[PDB]
Parts: sequence; structure tokens; C-alpha cells
Amino acid sequence: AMLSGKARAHTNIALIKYWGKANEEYILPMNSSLSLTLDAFYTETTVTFDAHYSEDVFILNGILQNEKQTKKVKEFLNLVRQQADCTWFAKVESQNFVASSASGLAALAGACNVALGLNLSAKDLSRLARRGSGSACRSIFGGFAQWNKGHSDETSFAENIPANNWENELAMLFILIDGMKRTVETSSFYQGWLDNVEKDLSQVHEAIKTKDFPRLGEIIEANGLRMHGTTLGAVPPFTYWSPGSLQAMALVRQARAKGIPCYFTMDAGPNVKVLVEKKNLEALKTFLSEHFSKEQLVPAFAGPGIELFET
Repeated sequence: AMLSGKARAHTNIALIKYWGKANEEYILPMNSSLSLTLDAFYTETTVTFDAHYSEDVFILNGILQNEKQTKKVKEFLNLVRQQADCTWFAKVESQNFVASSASGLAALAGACNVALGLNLSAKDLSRLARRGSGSACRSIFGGFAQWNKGHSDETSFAENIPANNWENELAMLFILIDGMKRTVETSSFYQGWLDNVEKDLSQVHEAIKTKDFPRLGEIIEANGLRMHGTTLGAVPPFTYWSPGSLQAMALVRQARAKGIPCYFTMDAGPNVKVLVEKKNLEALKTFLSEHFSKEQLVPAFAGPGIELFET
């Protein structure tokens, strides 16, 4: 009386940001977003549903998670159980291989898909993963992927963006160093954010079609900075930046001045991710190694979409 399943999902980094929910219950976003799935960072998850379990159990990198650390896993398990009419508690065993919260919820969605025999299409697996976290719905796919905001549970999902293999020519160098809801509800800058997203997405699509890296980089770098500007108009205002974040961004601008085309983006924290061409990757690493230790520069290339495994 047990059913089990496994999946592996890779992290993705949003180039055009997901920023703000239109609907909290279904995680429908205020705007569409576009990411690059990465090869170096991923999560593997096995789920077991067993009539003999007495409670839900979540183990992460060998470590039993407490109730607060298990809250999102538990809500997702309840959602997928309600849909399957499954009445069994579960054991979730996950291992991060090194953003991670979204690789992990994507992998849980895949593992539950396998265990409960849901037979989901990639589109419908993205919709399920969306209910765990917005960024998880893009990690169902490899390379460039777009989460179409839609207007409902049925129409909000992600898809791969064919790029004639341009993603295999690109890299990302990581420099290790409620806010969303507050911003939607209170920032005087949020409309300006919304009014610029579609133009940015259109230009990314045009950049991808012509393999125009400086165009891609300029658009996504401004898109990220526009997202971070909105938090300074929230009430109370705040920033995700740390002192080291600003140093990294200035150094990326110095790199561009020294002739290395590269562009930075940040998410809901202080790490800085730098988009760079592979053919220019060692040159960037050489320039940044003059200011950071090689150990603080973690590289990554394009990665695949979700992989499912029977147990």
C-alpha cells in the first residue's frame, strides 16, 4: 500500500522577472516572465505515499525538516492529494546538488506526478508546479522558458522558447555575496514596472531570434534594476541589496568598459548573477578574478527541463 516516484529539476534564473501575484491562491502572476534554466544547480526528490505513514515527513539533504521548514511542501502535498483524492500521508526525501526552493518544488511536482500516476503533459506539469511556486513552473523546461501569465489556473503556465541552440553559447557566473506583496499593494512605482514588462519580453524574443547578446543583456539588466527600484517606493520602503551587491554590479560595469560584454541580474537577495557568453566567459572570469577569489565565482551553463523516474 505505497506509491512512489522521483524527479530531478534544475534551477532557473529569471531574466524578465516574475514580480507580483494577481491571485495568491492559484499563483497567477501580474506579468509574464522569462528565465534560463541552469545546469549546475538542481534538486532530486523522491516522494512516497504510504497508508502506514502517520504524518507527513520531509527530509532535506539528510536532515529532518521541522514544521515551519515543511510548510510549503505540506501545502503542495495537500493540493496534489486533494486533486488525486489520495488520503495517505507522504515522505518527501530531497537532495540539493550544488532558486533551490523552485528546483525543489518542480521536482516534488514531478515526483508526485509519477507516484500518483497523473500522466501529466509538460504543460499540465508546469501548471501543477505553479501551485507550489511561480518559478518552479519554468523549471519544468530547459534552456529559455517563458511563464505566460494567463488569466486563470488553466492558462497560466510555462513553455520552452526555441532559440536555435543559442542557450548553449551562453553562461551565467554567480557572485556569492512578502516584499513582493508589499510592493504590489503599496509601491508608487509598481505601475511603471507593469507598463514596461511586455516591451522587455518582446525585445528579448527579438534578441533571441537574432542571437543579439548585447541587446539581450541591456534589456534584462534594466528589467532587473526596474524590479529593484519598485521596492524603494513601497510602504515601508526596502531593498534586497547588500553593500557587496553594489560592488559586484559596479565591477560588472567596469568589465563592460574593459570590453567584456556581460550583464547582471539580482533576485530577492544579495547575490549577483552575471550573464556572459561562453566565448567571453574565461575573459570575464579573468577580469573578475582580479577582484574576487575564484571561489566566489561559481559558473553555470544552460540546463535541461525536468526528468522523471519510476522508483
